[PDB]
Amino acid sequence: PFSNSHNLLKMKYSVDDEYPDLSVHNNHMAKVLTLDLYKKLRDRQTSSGFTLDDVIQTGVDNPGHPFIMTVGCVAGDEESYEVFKELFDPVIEDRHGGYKPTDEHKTDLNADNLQGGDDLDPNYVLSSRVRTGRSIRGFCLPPHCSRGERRAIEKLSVEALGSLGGDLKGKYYALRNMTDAEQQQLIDDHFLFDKPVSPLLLASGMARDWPDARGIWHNDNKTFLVWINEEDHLRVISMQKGGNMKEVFTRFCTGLTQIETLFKSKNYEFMWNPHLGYILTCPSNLGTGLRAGVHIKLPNLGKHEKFGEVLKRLRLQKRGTGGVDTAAVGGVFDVSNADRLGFSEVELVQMVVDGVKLLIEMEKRLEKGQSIDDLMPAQK
Amino acid sequence: PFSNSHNLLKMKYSVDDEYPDLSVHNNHMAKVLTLDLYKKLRDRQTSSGFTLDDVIQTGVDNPGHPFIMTVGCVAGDEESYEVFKELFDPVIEDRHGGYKPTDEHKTDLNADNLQGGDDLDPNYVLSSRVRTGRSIRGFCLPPHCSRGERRAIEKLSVEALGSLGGDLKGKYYALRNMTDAEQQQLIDDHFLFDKPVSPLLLASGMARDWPDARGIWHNDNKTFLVWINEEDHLRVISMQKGGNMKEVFTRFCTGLTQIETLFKSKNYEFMWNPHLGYILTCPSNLGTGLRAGVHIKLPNLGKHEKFGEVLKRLRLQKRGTGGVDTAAVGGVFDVSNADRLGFSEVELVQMVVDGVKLLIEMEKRLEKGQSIDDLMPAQK
Repeated sequence: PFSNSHNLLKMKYSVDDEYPDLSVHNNHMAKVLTLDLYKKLRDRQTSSGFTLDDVIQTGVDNPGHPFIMTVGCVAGDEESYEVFKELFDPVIEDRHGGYKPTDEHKTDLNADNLQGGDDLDPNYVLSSRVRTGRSIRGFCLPPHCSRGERRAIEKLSVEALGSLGGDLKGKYYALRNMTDAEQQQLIDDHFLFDKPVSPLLLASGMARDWPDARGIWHNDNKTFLVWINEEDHLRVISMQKGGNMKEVFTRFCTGLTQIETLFKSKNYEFMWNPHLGYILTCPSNLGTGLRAGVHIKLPNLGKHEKFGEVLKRLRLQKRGTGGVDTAAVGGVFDVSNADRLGFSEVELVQMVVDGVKLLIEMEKRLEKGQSIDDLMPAQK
Repeated sequence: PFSNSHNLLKMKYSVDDEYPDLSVHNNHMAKVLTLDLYKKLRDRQTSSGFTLDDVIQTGVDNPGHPFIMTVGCVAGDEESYEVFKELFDPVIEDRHGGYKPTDEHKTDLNADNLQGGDDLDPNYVLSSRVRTGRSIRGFCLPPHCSRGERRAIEKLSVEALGSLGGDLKGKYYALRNMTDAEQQQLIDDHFLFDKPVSPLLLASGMARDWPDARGIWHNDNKTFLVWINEEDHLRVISMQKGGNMKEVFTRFCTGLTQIETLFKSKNYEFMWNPHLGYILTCPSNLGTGLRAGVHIKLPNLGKHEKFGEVLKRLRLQKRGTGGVDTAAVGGVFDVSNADRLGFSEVELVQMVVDGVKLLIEMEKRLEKGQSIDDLMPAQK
């Protein structure tokens, strides 16, 4: 990243002179990078000038921990995954549960294929959401994109979003000219994003020129949200209070379809291929880039010795909730699908719907002091 | 290859597509950059690939505060100051009090030319120090330097330093394998440096690969210190408890002279020219790159209405450092010269010696309830 991407004097130094010191590192890149791989790939560049050193810098700078391995590398453009496939393919295989170079990724954004999920118990599920990321083909990704590229992405995106109507009619809020009131309102809405503070992001060069060409779009109904030029070109989020995951996913799918159609009318499309699905900056987000989740009240499961194992069997994961600061919130979890690549969007939301229903059944048993042993699911 | 393909991508965008949005910025770079200048210069690159976008990136990312001015640009190699002179010359002129493109900077590292300064009252001066930075010619500067360059600098520096003897015999401590006890003791001495946290530095890319090829060298007396590969290739520091600034500067001068001679024996030299003096990453540090200062107890003068004006007249600056349990926050200041370029090293240390002597005289008056108006210095 930064100027060093194109420090021409690297050519006079050897593989041994330039190879990073990854001796205290615990990230996927560092697990894969070898002296021979560095030798083979250090003289290659994508058409936009992205290099191996650019790919790996964040994992050089951020050793990571063993508790939850970080990827340690980024793509700078679409070509990155091809030009540096000898590094990315094993990283992807390790990060995505054995996903091999020969495997196929199926996309499925036909919400009609989702079964049920219109009725997650709202006594437990406070809110439902489905998010993903997209990249616009022909532009570099945020670690590498120029101010010019970023501005072009914002202009195309704003124009497409300004063409949505009906339930998806909305408004754009550029970060650069945001008023205080507007900022506080987006904060109230849980729609604002800030300059990144993660050293994993910052080390990749993605936060350059902040806040130039960054913005927030949302529909008037505040159920469809788009972030422009943050971690990826687009982040798209559908949400609703309550338990109707089916309606949230239906909106998600028709909004992405409508947006894509509008881009296509201007000769733009998303980065996608049948191996990696949708292309994004971080290898962890490939395939679907989809996180479908619920904010759910599970105070008894939360304390249960088997909760982590149940989530794993269901291919789900948890985090706490977070929007703005205030005070502790007892037994409420953000539960979402764990997988991203090698499962379609429909399959992922199906796993959340089916899994959350079982979690609620278990929570109800625990409320009564009943065992949940018989409800332990088989591994999915 | 090793080409600067991304700059060619940017040249396919228009000048105004790529021109940074500096409408809220308070830094020297932003005061000078114009669309026309950007047009003329944006197609250039140094022999290491460094571009105008590379020079200005930190100043785009850090608009600064409307009060204190930041420089907002960096050099990436020696050539940067010439290849982008149309940007750096006006920045330098504004930052350094009218220093013109035609002016000459004189170096003077003959400690015998300092008059007095051997006994600043140690009842007041707790410690005295003289610091500078140096770059080694033939290597890129920290924003840009590759791992290989950085390692080469480390190696050549350690070799030179290992040849110092007598009062300057010392030892090198690389950050990557500093034992905890070692680092606690370097903490104990105020000798350690950490990964930078300044957004001005981080936005320039200088913190890449931390802590690879960074380290500290110091003699056994804990009076001569060299930091390697931090903000500049070398930062050289001479320090003593007490007020014998003359001793401190004498050691500083012969240390620099001895290190330079040893580098020359291996056909390396410091980056220098007769207009900018010693070349360093930040334009604020050119000429001498020198900061001579004392940690001094001035409880009375600290709280006087005129303190600020006295320091200004003396061309000094303060910062509020703290003492052990006896001094602590307690009227203790770090007082140093404000000038860097167009003044020699001897001339700067002389201003510190003479100005601290007068400050102590004023404090002694104030301790007795006496007036200090007749001690007000004329403007230097």
